[PDB]
Amino acid sequence: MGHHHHHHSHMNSAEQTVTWLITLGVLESPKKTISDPEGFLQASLKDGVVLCRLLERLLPGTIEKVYPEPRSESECLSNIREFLRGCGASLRLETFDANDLYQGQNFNKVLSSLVTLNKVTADIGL
Repeated sequence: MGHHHHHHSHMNSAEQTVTWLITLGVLESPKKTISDPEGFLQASLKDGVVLCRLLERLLPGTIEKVYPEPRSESECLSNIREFLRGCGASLRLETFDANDLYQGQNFNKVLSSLVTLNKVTADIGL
C-alpha cells in the first residue's frame, strides 16, 4: 500500500459542514462513523431547529421565532424559513426552498447555502 503523503484526499463539502455544526454547538456528536454525511445532515436539519441555532450562533438575534418541537408541517417549514429569513435578508447569500430540505428534494442547494454561510462568516473573520 503506497500511501503518497504529498497528495492526500480532502474532506468533502458535507464533511466540513457536519463538523462545523458540531463545533458551533448546534448539532450533536455522532455515536458512530458517518457513512452518509449529506444524508445525516438532511435528516438532522429537516425540522429547521438545528438551522435556527446555527444562524443564532453566527448572527445572534436574527431568528424571530423557532419551534423547538414542530408538530405541524408548516412549523418545520417555518423553522427553515427563519433560517432563509436571516441568510436571505442580512447576509443575502445562496438561498433554497424549505421543500428541498424538508422533503429531501435538492440537497445540493441546501449544502451550497450551508457552505456559503461558512464562507460569509469566515469573510467576517470569526
